[PDB]
Amino acid sequence: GPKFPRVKNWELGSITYDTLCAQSQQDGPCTPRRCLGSLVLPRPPAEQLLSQARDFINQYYSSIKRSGSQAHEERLQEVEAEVASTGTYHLRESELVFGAKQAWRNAPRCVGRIQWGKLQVFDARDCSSAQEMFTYICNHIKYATNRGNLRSAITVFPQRAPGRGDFRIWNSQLVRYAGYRQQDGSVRGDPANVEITELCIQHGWTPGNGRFDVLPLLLQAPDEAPELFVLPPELVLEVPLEHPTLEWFAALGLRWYALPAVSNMLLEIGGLEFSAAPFSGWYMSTEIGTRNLCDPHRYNILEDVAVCMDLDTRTTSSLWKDKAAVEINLAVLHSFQLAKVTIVDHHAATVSFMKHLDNEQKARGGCPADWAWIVPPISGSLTPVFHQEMVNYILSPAFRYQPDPW
Amino acid sequence: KFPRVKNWELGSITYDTLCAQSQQDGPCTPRRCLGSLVLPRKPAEQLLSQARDFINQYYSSIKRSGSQAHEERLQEVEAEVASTGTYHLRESELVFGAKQAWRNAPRCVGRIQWGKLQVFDARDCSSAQEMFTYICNHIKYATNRGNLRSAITVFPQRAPGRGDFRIWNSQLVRYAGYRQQDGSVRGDPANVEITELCIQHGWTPGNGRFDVLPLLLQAPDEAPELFVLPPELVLEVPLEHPTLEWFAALGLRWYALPAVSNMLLEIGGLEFSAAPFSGWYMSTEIGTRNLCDPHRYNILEDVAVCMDLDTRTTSSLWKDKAAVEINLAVLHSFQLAKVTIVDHHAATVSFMKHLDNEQKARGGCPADWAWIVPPISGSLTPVFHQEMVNYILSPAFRYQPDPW
Ligand code: HEM
Ligand code: HEM
Ligand SMILES: N#Cc1ccc(CCNCc2ccc3ccc(N)nc3c2)cc1
Ligand SMILES: N#Cc1ccc(CCNCc2ccc3ccc(N)nc3c2)cc1
Ligand SMILES: C[C@H](O)[C@H](O)[C@H]1CNc2nc(N)[nH]c(=O)c2N1
Ligand SMILES: C[C@H](O)[C@H](O)[C@H]1CNc2nc(N)[nH]c(=O)c2N1
Ligand SMILES: [Zn+2]
Repeated sequence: GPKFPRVKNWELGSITYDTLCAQSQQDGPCTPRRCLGSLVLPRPPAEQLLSQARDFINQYYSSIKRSGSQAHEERLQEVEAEVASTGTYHLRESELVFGAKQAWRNAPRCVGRIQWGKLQVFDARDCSSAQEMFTYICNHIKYATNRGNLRSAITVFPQRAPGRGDFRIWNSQLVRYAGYRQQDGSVRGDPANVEITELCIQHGWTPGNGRFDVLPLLLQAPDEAPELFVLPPELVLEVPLEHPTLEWFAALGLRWYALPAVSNMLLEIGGLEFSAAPFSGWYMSTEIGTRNLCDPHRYNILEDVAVCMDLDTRTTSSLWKDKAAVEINLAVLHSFQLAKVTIVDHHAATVSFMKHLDNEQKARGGCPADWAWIVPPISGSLTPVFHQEMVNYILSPAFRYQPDPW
Repeated sequence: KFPRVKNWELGSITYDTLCAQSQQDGPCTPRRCLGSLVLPRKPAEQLLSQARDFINQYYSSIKRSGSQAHEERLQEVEAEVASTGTYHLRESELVFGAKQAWRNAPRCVGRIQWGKLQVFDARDCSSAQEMFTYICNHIKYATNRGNLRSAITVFPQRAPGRGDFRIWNSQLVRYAGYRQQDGSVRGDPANVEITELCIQHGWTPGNGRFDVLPLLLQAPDEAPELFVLPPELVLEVPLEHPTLEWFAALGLRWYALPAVSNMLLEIGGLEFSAAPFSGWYMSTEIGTRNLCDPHRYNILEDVAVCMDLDTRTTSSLWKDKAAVEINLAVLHSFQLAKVTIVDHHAATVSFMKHLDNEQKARGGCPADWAWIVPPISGSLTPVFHQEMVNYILSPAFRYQPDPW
């Protein structure tokens, strides 16, 4: 009937339609000929900018119920005149707040979006040095960590400016363990971070040799080389991993940090580009227990734990991988709880995201969602989102990926 | 144009150029991706074009392209469509087509096996009774006392203005789902509609959780007929856990033969509306989906209580623990009963190998990531970390409306 994507939940039998997708301005990677949905990273003119700026201003006035108003039309003339003279324009404070929240809300790969309204936005568009970026970041970490009672936050630094260098945080997260390529070809620490480790070295960091060494920050102010800042340890809250009944698990000496703070994503709002705008939430347990600790190309501790558990690792059909993986996820949850550090398991998360989808069905007529990223990397069909069809598309405001500064 | 496909565990990159041979639209557009939808939303030069292409494929497959036999076959097909609006396949072509359809199936994790498929031509079938006989033979062959073998039986093609040969059942072996009026369901809830159709067509129902249904076979433009499968034809495996002696007491069992019977087989424009095929199970299908899915037998909590776990909360991963033991139970049981089965680790490991064979052979391989990654332990398998391109090649298995 409706000229919109019919969406089905196969557990409950319920149908919805997505009308929100009709608001999408940007093409994704798919075509009638092939679906490229499983690719991680698939491949201004004042006219262009203005149309984006206008669209965002309309989104904004809509959210405060003043679409059509004198303040709405005036704001548009203001933005247009601003672009007409400077090539760019600037956002008001509450516009930046609404956009930051809307970029999160629009993020198709994020299962934590039920929280999208509770996002603390720190304005740091006054920042003029790399030392200043460090203070803001430290403040963010302090506020967001909150002694283990975690709080979603983002800190926004100056936007891209015509003929001027970006503000860039070089690291992909604010907190990252070092990756040390060994002489025997192997890697000590986190293999994910070999390149950022070597970059920190080339820039004069005296490197450690642990499995869990916190990297310094490489902060870059416009038209200047990156400077190096070492985070004070007490600011970086960590959780030692023990298991609730496997007494030896604590002896493995594994740990993870409390705060997931992504720092290399571009925040786009109304055609304005914020190249440095780190944000943080809290972890879902499988991020640590499954991806970071058990990916072959990460810590890859699955065999280790499996041996300690005395499993038959010579054969797939023992499900020793599945067994070990559970106990690692359980230990992540148990330790974070014990340490009173905010964390959510993948059942509780996906349940909360089903409620999110229902909220947005009413609120906006749909929700852009990446099924491959929303389903957890363990126990997939045991969570309710596995049985939920999803429609994926790009809305703006948006968190976008951006090429590495070097 | 050509997609860059990356494996994120190994850093390896391929380029799918096989996709450029796709003549059929998928659900996606540049504006929104609809990859997660389970089903699709909804002259004679057309048929002749698909007909030539397939013939072209066939004669290339046997390295005999441009030959006299190739040229003659094209004229035969062309002459037959011109005169009758349709044509027929030679058995050898059919064998080829059916294999290519399996090979092209983007959702199938078991395609390493594609070239090894026993094809039964049943296009000379003319009644429900004959359909039944062909089905019994397929089951006997394919089951092979537990050493499962992959077979397809192909019934007569659809014809303009005539009913289709159909098997109403989705699989040749389904368990009855009896709707107890108190909301609940006894048996497999996935099979409520089909179980009702059977009773209204005169089947005497049971009152059990694992009651094998009869088949409803329909010869064209006739009411479907009811056929009970001889109990000895339906091989089944009682489930017991290797260390939890209390598991067998749950009275759990599953059948050995996964035979899908409601998909349409399309080869060279011709359509085969009844072409049940079968292989062997991947353990997670039974252990995770069929037994643990909420809208199926839904045994997770039950098992979890007998393991004395904390149902009170999610953070205890009781669901994940119970599921792992259920999957273990299934693998153990089947291996103990000497019935063919593949775990999700072995299966995805062979699929990787398959993608590689395919990359060398055709320059790509259509794969549905959401369907290739198993329902548990996703990232613990190599296919999770592999990018995939999805598209529609022909010959192809398709979905089709239920014939009622
Ligand atoms: C509040 C608790 C949160 C939870 C539990 C959560 C959970 C997750 C998880 C598990 C992922 C998958 C990422 C991966 O596997 O690499 C994700 C993705 C994402 N999250 Fe959230 N998130 C939270 C908060 C936030 C916040 C505050 C923001 C920004 C304002 C945000 C923005 C995003 C974006 C843009 C992605 C896409 C990842 C990418 O494309 O690289 N999330 N989230
Ligand atoms: C030999 C062992 C085989 C294994 C282990 C296997 C495995 C699987 C699995 C696990 C699925 C996912 C199904 C689901 O979860 O609903 C699937 C799908 C599929 N398989 Fe295979 N398969 C095998 C043989 C075959 C054969 C012989 C054929 C046909 C000739 C075939 C054709 C298909 C098709 C068309 C799908 C798509 C399912 C759908 O969308 O309904 N497979 N396979
Ligand atoms: N190249 C590359 C490449 C590598 C990893 C990713 C995924 C990184 N996502 C990390 C991420 C981002 C935001 C998050 C928000 C909350 C949370 N708990 N985890 C979060 C995790 C994408 C591209
Ligand atoms: N409507 C609907 C609808 C519901 C479920 C499915 C999935 C059916 N696929 C089952 C299936 C198909 C082929 C298989 C081949 C081998 C195997 N071991 N299992 C197999 C299982 C499709 C459409
Ligand atoms: C190849 C595949 O697209 C890739 O590994 C994806 C799959 N799903 C994911 N899902 C989440 N949440 N995070 C990820 O990094 C990925 N990676
Ligand atoms: C909506 C979602 O795509 C749907 O549940 C899919 C996901 N992946 C699947 N994968 C397999 N193998 N079988 C399935 O039925 C499904 N279901
Ligand atoms: Zn797509």
